[PDB]
Amino acid sequence: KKHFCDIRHLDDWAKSQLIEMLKQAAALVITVMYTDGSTQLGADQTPVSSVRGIVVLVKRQAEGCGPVLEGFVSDDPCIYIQIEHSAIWDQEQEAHQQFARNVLFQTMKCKCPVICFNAKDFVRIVLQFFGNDGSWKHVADFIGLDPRIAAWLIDPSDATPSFEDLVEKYCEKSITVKVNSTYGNSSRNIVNQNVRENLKTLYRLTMDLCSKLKDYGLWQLFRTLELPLIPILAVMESHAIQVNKEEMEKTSALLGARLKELEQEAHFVAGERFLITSNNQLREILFGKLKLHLLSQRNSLPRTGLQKYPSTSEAVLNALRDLHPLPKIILEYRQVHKIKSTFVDGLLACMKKGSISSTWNQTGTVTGRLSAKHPNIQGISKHPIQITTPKKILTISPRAMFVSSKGHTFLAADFSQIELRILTHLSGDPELLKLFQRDDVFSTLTSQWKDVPVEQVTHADREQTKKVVYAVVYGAGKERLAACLGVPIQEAAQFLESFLQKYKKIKDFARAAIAQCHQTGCVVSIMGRRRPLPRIHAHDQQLRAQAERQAVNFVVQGSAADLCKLAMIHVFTAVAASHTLTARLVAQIHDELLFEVEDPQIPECAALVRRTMESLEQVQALELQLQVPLKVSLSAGRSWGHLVPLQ
DNA sequence: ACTCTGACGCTAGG
DNA sequence: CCTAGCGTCAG
Repeated sequence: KKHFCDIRHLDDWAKSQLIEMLKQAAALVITVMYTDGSTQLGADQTPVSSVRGIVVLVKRQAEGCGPVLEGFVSDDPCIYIQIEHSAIWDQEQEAHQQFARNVLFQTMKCKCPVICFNAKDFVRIVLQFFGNDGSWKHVADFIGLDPRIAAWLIDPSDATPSFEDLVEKYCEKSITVKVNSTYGNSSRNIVNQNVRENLKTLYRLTMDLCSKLKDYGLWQLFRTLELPLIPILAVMESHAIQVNKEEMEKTSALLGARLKELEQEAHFVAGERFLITSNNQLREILFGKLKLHLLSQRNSLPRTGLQKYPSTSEAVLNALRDLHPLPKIILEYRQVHKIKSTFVDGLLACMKKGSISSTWNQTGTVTGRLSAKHPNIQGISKHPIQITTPKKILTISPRAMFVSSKGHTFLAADFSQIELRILTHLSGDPELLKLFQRDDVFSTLTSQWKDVPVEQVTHADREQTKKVVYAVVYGAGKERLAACLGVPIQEAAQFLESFLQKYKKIKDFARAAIAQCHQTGCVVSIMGRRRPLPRIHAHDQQLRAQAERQAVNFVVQGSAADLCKLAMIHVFTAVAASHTLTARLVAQIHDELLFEVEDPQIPECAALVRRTMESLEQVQALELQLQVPLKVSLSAGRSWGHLVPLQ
């Protein structure tokens, strides 16, 4: 009515008054309206249509004086800002765009609370709307209150609740919302009225969720760590990483050829034509037909079976690699198929315009880690794999596909052995704490443990030490460890308990974490992220033990996640305030930050990055203090696959 | 013919 | 331990 305004049609004095209102507002409540018109308020999770505009409820008083008559608007008014392009571009569109950008920037820099249901989407839309006028540094300081993220911090198990869900759950009480109205199942007036009402309700819900966050002790985490990350993710989604289409296209062909060769060999040695991609048929061949479990390697496999017959898993197959020529073939086939199918064919399916951009999910996991999708840049092969060309030696690197846009170079910052250091901090183990006080830590760990001083003793042990380290880090077991490393259950158990009896504190830390869980009913990371595990109270001992394992794992994994997010935020903030530095965060591989930076700026930024990241050891606030320093490894290069170390 | 869905399995990243 | 993504297969 008078509560809904198109800012294009405001008189200019009213435009000025509007800007002043946005400056003096108590709270801003924002949702994105699509062409339906639907909203971020549900229940559709991904809009099949595109963005029409942004609706902003301007609250002149926040629930948690004196009358004002503005006269061009009522109290409290909803303003509408058109994002969508028109059919014809001209000067008037330029003008409209100018005022719109001014308003949206006022939304970005305002001193009041800004509540948006999905904040990253909104920030991204605004970021693309600014275009030329603005850079990513404009939105760096934006803090939206995202109720979804709050509800995620409370109950991490459910990643994607709708708005109507959250209202029912955390809103007290009896509030009904109609979020489903669109043009064509109803009028505008209905859509708009419901938008206003639902925006008010959104404010209510957000405030409730904030207080609950304060109750559960999650507030400082929410504000300090989760919220400042939103514009960072939005910026990463607003930038595309160039990739080679030509190269992939070829390689795909090559890998296809090799795959057929391998399929032919497999059918040859198996003694029949089966489905090379079917694990069931291979399961029947290896075991029902060739009967290899029964043969020399009996009980090498997990049991005579996991059930009747063992699995086709790489452990089982590696146990059989001497018995028959098939397992090796299946393995190489799996490797090549993985690379081609996912790292090339799928990466070709993602790209637009010589480049790809991953979608980031903050509420994605229960450990507090980020997840990346379509394509998952966190799951890209680290080590280049070698194949024998069909028709010389052929080398293939998936990470070599991602190249910087000259003139720019990639700058990668890795947290060295961060899980182990977090574990040291938590356990407070004397020997591990002695270990870090610089040069190739895992080797020195291998020596200190094995009491063998070999300068760089066996690489295989370097791998064994790592494998048992992670066997205990993600806890725990004799069986699973055994599966990782190629040795029998007893040997794995002895390796494990040797390690745990060399460092006593770790067992004590684990026991303490389990004790905490059962007591509270959840477990807590360093910065206060909580992982509820009700099955810790379960009478079933398998469930109980599983909950214990999860409890032990979440402390380490979640703490590492906290530190990575913190580093992300601190570096982003550090760069965002520079006269000079253009370095842009491109992606985060969990413990590795990947930047694209201007070629000349390399020494200046690499300084800033390492300085910023290493100082994360001591920070207030929160009362964060680490028992062990954080070593940061820097590298640079024109391609992601090839990065030459720096300093 | 065609496309979905959901249970199950493997492997890469950490 | 926990992700994304690629497979089969039956309905």
